[PDB]
Amino acid sequence: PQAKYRHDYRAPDYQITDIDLTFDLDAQKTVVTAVSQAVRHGASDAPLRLNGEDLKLVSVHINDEPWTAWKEEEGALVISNLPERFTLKIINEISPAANTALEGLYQSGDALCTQCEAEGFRHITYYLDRPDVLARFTTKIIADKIKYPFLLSNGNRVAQGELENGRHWVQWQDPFPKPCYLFALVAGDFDVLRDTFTTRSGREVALELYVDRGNLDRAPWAMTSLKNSMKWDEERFGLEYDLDIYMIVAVDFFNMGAMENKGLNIFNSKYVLARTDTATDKDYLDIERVIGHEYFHNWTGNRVTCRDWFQLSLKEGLTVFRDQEFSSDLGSRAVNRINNVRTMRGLQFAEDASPMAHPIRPDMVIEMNNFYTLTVYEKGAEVIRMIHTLLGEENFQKGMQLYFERHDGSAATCDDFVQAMEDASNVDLSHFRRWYSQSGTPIVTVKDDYNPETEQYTLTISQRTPATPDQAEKQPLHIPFAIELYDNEGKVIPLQKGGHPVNSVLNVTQAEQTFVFDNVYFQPVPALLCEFSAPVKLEYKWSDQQLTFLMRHARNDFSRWDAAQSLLATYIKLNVARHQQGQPLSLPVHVADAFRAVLLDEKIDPALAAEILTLPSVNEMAELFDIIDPIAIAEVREALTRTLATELADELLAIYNANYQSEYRVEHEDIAKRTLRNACLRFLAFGETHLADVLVSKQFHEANNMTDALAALSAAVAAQLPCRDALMQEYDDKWHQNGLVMDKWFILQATSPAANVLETVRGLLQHRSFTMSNPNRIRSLIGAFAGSNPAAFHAEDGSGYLFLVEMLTDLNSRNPQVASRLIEPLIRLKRYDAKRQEKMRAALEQLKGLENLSGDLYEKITKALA
Ligand code: NA
Ligand code: NA
Ligand code: NA
Ligand code: NA
Ligand code: NA
Ligand code: NA
Ligand code: NA
Ligand code: NA
Ligand code: NA
Ligand code: NA
Ligand code: NA
Ligand code: NA
Ligand code: NA
Ligand code: NA
Ligand code: NA
Ligand SMILES: [Zn+2]
Repeated sequence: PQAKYRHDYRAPDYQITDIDLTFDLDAQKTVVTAVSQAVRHGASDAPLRLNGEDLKLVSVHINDEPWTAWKEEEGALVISNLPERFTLKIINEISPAANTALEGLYQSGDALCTQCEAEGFRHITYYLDRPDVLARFTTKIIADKIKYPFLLSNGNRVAQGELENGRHWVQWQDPFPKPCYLFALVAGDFDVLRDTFTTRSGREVALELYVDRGNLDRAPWAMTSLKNSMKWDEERFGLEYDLDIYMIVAVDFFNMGAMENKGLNIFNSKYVLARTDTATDKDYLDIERVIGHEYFHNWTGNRVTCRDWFQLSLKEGLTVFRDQEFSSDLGSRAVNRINNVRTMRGLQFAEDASPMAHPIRPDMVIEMNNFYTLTVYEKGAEVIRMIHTLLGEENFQKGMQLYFERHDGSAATCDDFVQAMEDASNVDLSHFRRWYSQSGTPIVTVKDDYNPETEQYTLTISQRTPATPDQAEKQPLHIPFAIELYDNEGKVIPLQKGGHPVNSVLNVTQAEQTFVFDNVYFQPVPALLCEFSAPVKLEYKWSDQQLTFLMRHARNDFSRWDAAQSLLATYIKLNVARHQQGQPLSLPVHVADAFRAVLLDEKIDPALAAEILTLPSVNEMAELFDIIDPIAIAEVREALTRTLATELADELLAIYNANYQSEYRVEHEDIAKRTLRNACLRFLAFGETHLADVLVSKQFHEANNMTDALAALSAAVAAQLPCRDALMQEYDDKWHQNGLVMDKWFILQATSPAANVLETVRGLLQHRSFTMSNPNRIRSLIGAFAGSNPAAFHAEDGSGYLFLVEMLTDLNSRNPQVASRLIEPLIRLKRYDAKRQEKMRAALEQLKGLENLSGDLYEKITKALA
């Protein structure tokens, strides 16, 4: 399988302007008729090269003439000797029931549905399956009326009819030209939640949520969030919906989270279905996020699309930015920012230090489905946020306006977006563009000097990015470096120099530079990289007292949290080294006291307190180290939890009790209180056994919502409490018929600290609620084990790697996209000790030799074994 390269982009030899599709739908054999209106733009002698995968070609006509000048080749139909303008008619067959990869047209339970992004439409017919070919679609669907009473495609219904033998048909038209990755089709029997939204200018939009029969009780929150999304996009970005109907279909079998197909979004059920006894607060807020995200794509992705797939972050970074801004505006901005930073530093930084490292705009791709990444998405969004930091809101919105004015109705590039922002704002982004081309995480080193004779404070700031396996050359970036300086009372020191104010966003553009601030009348405590102003590692020699001071005084809630993270990092590192020497946890009394103070501070937002009291995950901990010791990390996380639980026992119980809420509401103040209460419960679970068991068991049994029930259950597992097995059985017996709810339980089993976790996980391959055919179940049991229990995955006997190999041997053939997600923990081998590397390498070599190795896995394995 051959790499493709961004620098090889060339405009297509042929365009398609209009396509009329007919589907004679059947699970075993679907017949597709595609009539495309084509226009030659290249040389007269160039053939039309269509993409196609696993299609049974029935016929090829050009202007209704059966065509002889064609040939099928690997992945392609190559059609020669064409006129400059013509009608192409292709008839082909496909088999949805055989489609275990869930790409193209496939079966989800009894429904038929599609996934076309990135390159799935070529599994449906022979086409120009590239996103700079935009065509007006019309779609006729013919099927059995009893099995498929709802026949859905993009746009509006233009025709309908009934046929002999129990078949019927519906034809759809979408006026907006689209790339084929935005085509969708759905056929099935659903319950439908129907509502309306009226846009600011008065356009009435029919809203329709399709869910499996019996799931209407779980639909209203996703509908609410849809309307919230539409209102917010009007208020914040001035964007309205552009069609007459907005359809969302929730399907149980889905690889990609959710999908923005124009007017017909298809969602994994996990990001639609919620009710208070099935879904947690985090599920609610994830529904909200993802509903918003797909909606936001209507403009940032659909009305302006991608010229080629190397521009994926043009839509994904921008739309993740939008979903964050939506969440943050409606909910707690500090909690959203904190959690997005946790993702960046724990999960994305790890990718940027891996063999799969790439810039947000990749240069080389073998399988484009491998590049729906933390980098393209989350780092993409940090890059858009840097633009927002550099420009400010008003100028950033001016750039959005210019981007749409220039590019509405077209496929554009990352560079086009940057140019719009630059031209609308007058801010120079020439240097800033390097963020699109350079991979790896920059390291920003800061040293300071206070000169009491001159009352000047000097920051000396250096940057470097280490080489990555994909790029040997690195250069300095344009790093927006936000600061704030605090005097000894906790008040902000005005930034100025030579009599003029200095912006608090420093432009760190060189390998090394100094910034001098005048009229600094007290030695400052600095808050550095405020609100994570650039996606960088920060190296500053903090004293503990500077950090506890920020925890008390910093103006932005994020900075209080970040200071606590910096304070904890020192002691996480200390204690991992101690663990490797067989020594127990050591923690200064003054560090425990800082967290006691957070517990007892009445003035702190409980949302913020909860996050300060949520320890970094094992993934976030790993990124503090060059060589990861996953057992030490897991054991130190536990020991730290236990030490704090002992030292803060009375305070934790008092705050736990103070935040009791008898009514359950999905409201942000209530969510905040519950997150704080359940943060205290995590530590309390690690108190004296008798107290902890009673407290946890009682919360599980008295809970009136799944947030509280799951928090108790998770604490029974994490602390190995006496009540654990009984509560886990109770949950299984109550919820085994509900896969989304059982996913939470598979995750707890997979992440259990119990010594026999792998045996349990293997046994759960036969569980009544588990199936290898469902990506959510795979993710929740197998994925959670490999990715979220690195201590067990990395068991010294190598048993974790052997288990993953067996699962991957199945999934390579069944569903390569899911396989490729799951291999990620194995490709991190160079971060581990030599003996682990040797076992991981042996595992990778075994997979390398699989018969019919997927391109998806090939790309990752070859990078890892290099
Ligand atoms: Na047409
Ligand atoms: Na072919
Ligand atoms: Na076109
Ligand atoms: Na899109
Ligand atoms: Na807010
Ligand atoms: Na491919
Ligand atoms: Na593929
Ligand atoms: Na410029
Ligand atoms: Na200093
Ligand atoms: Na200092
Ligand atoms: Na430091
Ligand atoms: Na990590
Ligand atoms: Na301990
Ligand atoms: Na099963
Ligand atoms: Na991991
Ligand atoms: Zn997206």
